[PDB]
This record gives sequence, C-alpha cells and structure tokens, in this order.
Amino acid sequence: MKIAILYREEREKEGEFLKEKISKEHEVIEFGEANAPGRVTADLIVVVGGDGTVLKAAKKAADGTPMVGFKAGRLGFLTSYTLDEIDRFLEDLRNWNFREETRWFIQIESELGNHLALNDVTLERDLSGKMVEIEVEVEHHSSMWFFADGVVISTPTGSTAYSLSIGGPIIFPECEVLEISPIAPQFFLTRSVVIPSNFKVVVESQRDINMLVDGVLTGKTKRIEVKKSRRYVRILRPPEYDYVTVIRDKLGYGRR
Amino acid sequence: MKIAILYREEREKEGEFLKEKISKEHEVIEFGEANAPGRVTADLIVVVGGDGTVLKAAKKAADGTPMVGFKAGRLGFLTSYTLDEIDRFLEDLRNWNFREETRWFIQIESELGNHLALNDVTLERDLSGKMVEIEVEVEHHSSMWFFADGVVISTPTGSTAYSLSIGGPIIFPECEVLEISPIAPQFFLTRSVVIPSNFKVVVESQRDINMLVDGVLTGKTKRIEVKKSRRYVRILRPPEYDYVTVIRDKLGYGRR
Repeated sequence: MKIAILYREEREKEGEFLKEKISKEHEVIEFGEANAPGRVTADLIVVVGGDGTVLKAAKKAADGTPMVGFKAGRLGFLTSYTLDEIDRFLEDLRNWNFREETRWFIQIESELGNHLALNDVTLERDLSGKMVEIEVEVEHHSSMWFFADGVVISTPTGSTAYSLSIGGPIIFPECEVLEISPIAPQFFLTRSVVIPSNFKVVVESQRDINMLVDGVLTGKTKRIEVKKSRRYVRILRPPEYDYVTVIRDKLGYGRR
Repeated sequence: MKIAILYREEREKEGEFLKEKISKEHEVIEFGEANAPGRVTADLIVVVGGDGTVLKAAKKAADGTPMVGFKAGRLGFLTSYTLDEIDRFLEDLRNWNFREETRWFIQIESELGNHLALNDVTLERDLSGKMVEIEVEVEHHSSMWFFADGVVISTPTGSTAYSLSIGGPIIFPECEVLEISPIAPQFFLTRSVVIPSNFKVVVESQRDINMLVDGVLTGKTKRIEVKKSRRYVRILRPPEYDYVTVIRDKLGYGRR
C-alpha cells in the first residue's frame, strides 16, 4: 500500500518514527511538512500533528484521499490515534478496519477570489472599528439583519471551534447543516441559526470588514457567498472511535 | 452663565445651531471639538453628539464642572436632551431645574502609563491571534483563570456597552460595583463576575495583547491594575429623565 506522511513543524522526528514503523508493511511515497505547498496523492495520508495540521493536510490532499491523524500537539476532533496505539493502527490498516467520516468543505466567493474552508469563515470589524450592519440572506429568503462585530459561518466540523466560544450549538459531524453565528450583536441576538447544507448564504456588510478563512486573515470585503463544496476530506477512524468521548474530554461538555 | 460647547467631529452644524440659541440668553466662552486637548472650565459644559462624545468631554471637564449632553436622534445613557429639546433645556437652565448625577471613573495603570475610563477597559487578542491565558486576581483573593479572546473590565456606566454585547448583566449606574467579563472563553465560562467598587483588580495575560480604553485603542500590554478613581464627572438631567425608558428604547430590553 502507498502512503504519504505529513508532519507539523517541530514534530519531524516523530514523523520519522512513524515512517519506519509503517515501512515494514507499506511503501511510504512521500514524507514532508504539512506546510510545504503541493498536491499529495497516495492511497492514504498519515498526518502527525493536530486539527490545525490535519486542516493544512486536507487542503493538500488529492480529492478523495483518506487521511489519518496521530495526536502530536493535543487532543482534537480530527486525530484518530495516539502514538502508543501505532500497532493498533497497523492492525486496523492491515484489514482496512475503519469507520470513514466525510468532512466537506465550504466554498467562499468574494472580491478576494475563491476560498475553501473546512471549519468556518468569519467577517469581523477592526479592533478600532465601530460595530457594523450585517445582512444575512439565506437561499431565496428575505434577510436577517444584525448590528454586530461580525458573523461566523460554520461547518459541523468547525461548530466546536470559535462558534462554540460565542454560544453556538455542538453539532455532530454527520449533520447536513451550516451554522450562522453573529459576533457580539446588539438586541441580545446571540443565537445561532442552523440551515440545511444545500442552502447557500450571502453575507453583506455596510462597510468593508476583515475576512478570516479557517482563522487566517485574508483581506477586507463588503460581501461573500458561501456554500457547501463537493470537495471533502475523508477521515479514517478506529472502529471504537467515539466523538462523544472527545466532547467530554476536550470541550468539557457533559462530564459526570 | 458662562458656557462651553463641545461637539463631535462631524456635528459642527448641530453645535452651531445649539450655539446661536444658547447665546441669546447666555455666554459661549468656548466652542470646539470634544476630542481636542485641554482642560475646560466653565459654569456648564454643553456637549453635542452621543455617549462617545460625552465620554471624551468628561475627561476634559475640570473636576466640578457640571455637564449636559445633546444627542442627534434617539436618547442615550450619557445625554440628557435631544436636539429639538433646546426649548425645555434653556427653560431648565434658567430655573436650574435639574437632577444632579455623579459617575466615577476607573483608574488603569500598566506598562503604557495611567489611563482614565468612564466605561471600561478591554484586553483583547489581535484578529489574527490565538486565544490567550488570562489571570484575573481580585483585590485579596486567589486567581480566576480563563483561556479566551480577552476580558472587559467595566463600570456600571460601561455595563451597557461592550460588556452587554458579550453576555454581561445590565448594571444600574448607582451600583457600587465593578464588572469583569471574559470575551469568548472556552469551557462555557460566559458569565460575568461582579465585585464591590472598592476592590482593585489585576489582570495578567500570557502575552502582550491589545488594550482598549473607553473603546479607544491604546497599545499592547501584558498586565493591568484597575481600581475606582476619586475623579468623577457630574451630569445634569431634567427631572423627567428616566434611565429605564432608555434601556427599553435603546437597548431593546424589556419592551411591552
């Protein structure tokens, strides 16, 4: 089997450990930094790092290419195995014994071009800026209006990241929905809106504000159009994998 | 009476028509921007603009000098009359028909010097930055810790501005309290802490983050000490002024 391995900056030596273990049963076709630009094609990509790293690897992957993350940094939702479980991984792999999750991107269109996000996209005022009138227009519906700092549009994957910090729901990654969350609105409108993932969303602001795509500044705009992409990443999970163990351990939600 | 007039940047025109009207019975001894530098002494300061303007004007008023704000529009917490109400005001002025109100400032010491605020002080990460560890140490106690975008420390006056956008309570302006609100913390700690106005608060962040004073950005700091100042502004109100009408009208809270 043909495997690429991608690792986070200071985890190279970890990557090397994994490479040698995996080399006993499979051909490792590529080994490099999740940073380096370039398309990666393999029957499978191993990522050493965290959700951040997996995110960057997901954008490098040939559309289709299953991936697997080894927790190197901390606990996240996009990592499947710890390093002490490497032999378990080799055993699951042997028989291809995994649950496969599909995580789909969103596509963002604006004057800045076309962006892709696995978590979310954010429009927000400058720190020195006054609040802004923001118009949210779902599908063919009339508009919702907010006077706010900004708005975050999230995928199920991204529901547990920034959107959760401002009051959004925990969305299970299988849900077929998008999530819209005003940032610090007036008139106490601190509730998110959940729409079907087949609806598109136009966001307009009264003046240009900052756009962040998966948390990276990218420029200022008055207008974006967001929808579900057909691009998606595939995440391999061990059969026991339990997302709800992660909601407890990492988010601190629902502990006994 | 010897009267100074201060207007917001754009409102030179409302200032001018307030200025001609006031001069028919009184003497305008000073006429200029509320953002311009210098202490202002008079029998009365008339301020045209909004809460933002009064806020900047309160900093210029000689300890003592009573103030009265005029708003272009809908009534605000720090203004007392609308720009059509010059009739009633000059009436009240002539008869000194006023409710006298006093609001203290807070004192912020840090790396950057010593600041005054009538509303609040905010520590907050860059748009591009990760979340930060924040330590809050009230007066004598042990510390409260958050992983967050930042924290807002507010007076009763400032409770209705940025703190309320992010979950804080509405605090009536006569309460002898300070309010501490974290901005978007993890583990769902979106609740403010209310402490007596005679307690100091120290805030420490894992790295330098932005400091805003009364919504004006002031630079980067890692440590602040906040306490109640002895300084205060006095604000003249017509006897019919009701703060709760404003909570309903401007905030949107509690309409029938």
